[PDB]
Amino acid sequence: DGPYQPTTFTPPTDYWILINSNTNGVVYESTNNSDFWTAVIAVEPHVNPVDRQYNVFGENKQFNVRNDSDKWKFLEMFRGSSQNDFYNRRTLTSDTRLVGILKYGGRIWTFHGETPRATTDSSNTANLNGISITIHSEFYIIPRSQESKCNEYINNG
Repeated sequence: DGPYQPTTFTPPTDYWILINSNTNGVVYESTNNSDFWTAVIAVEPHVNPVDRQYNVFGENKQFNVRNDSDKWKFLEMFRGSSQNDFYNRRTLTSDTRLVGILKYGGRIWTFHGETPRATTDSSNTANLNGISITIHSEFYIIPRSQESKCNEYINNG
């Protein structure tokens, strides 16, 4: 199901959005503008610590990023309110360059840790239905029931 072109939309619940990251910089921005902000930054293999400027949620933010590994690093930058600083809540370390997000059961699910054993983690929100996403790369959509397939793709391509 896809690829779909980069766009902004409100994901329906119960579908994995699988994003084929094709450059460094911002992969997706997701917010409900109340208690949930996540931006994922892609950091290429083998770069020293650098202060890079990223356009996240309509603001230029300076993030210190680094990657000493042969894999891409997809940093989840999270804040729980509009006036809080972003922090690197989770990282996905990946040779596949695939990033996943799911709305299900009052929660946002993503993949974190290091391929080929990246696993799902959940963030709670009081407004799941209000979460929309701006996706910067081509993406695919997999039904939650096919998560076994989604895990496979995240971890093996």
